[PDB]
Amino acid sequence: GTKQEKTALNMARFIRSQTLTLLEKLNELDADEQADIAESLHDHADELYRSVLARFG
Amino acid sequence: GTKQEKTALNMARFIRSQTLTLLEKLNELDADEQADIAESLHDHADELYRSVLARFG
Repeated sequence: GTKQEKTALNMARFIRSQTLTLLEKLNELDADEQADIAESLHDHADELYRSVLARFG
Repeated sequence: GTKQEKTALNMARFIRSQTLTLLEKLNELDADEQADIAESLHDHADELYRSVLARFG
């Protein structure tokens, strides 16, 4: 239903910003492999959020 | 330093469990494309956490 849909969109939005923050922390730490993986994680978090927005936005 | 490293590990652990929860919600909603993407997101969140654990664990 629309409230469950909105929970899921918000959580996708949230997760996308968390992964950006994690990217930033791993770059601040100069942890090169982990940063590269986190950067990919964030790109995928962004893909998920746009797709969830598209359907339930 | 070790406390910054531990912040980053915890946040990776957190993000991994959030993405599993998001996967579960999108499957509960029967939103097939978004679920497939979330499933991939979670696999990547798990890759990040293991790699961060490996380095800073």
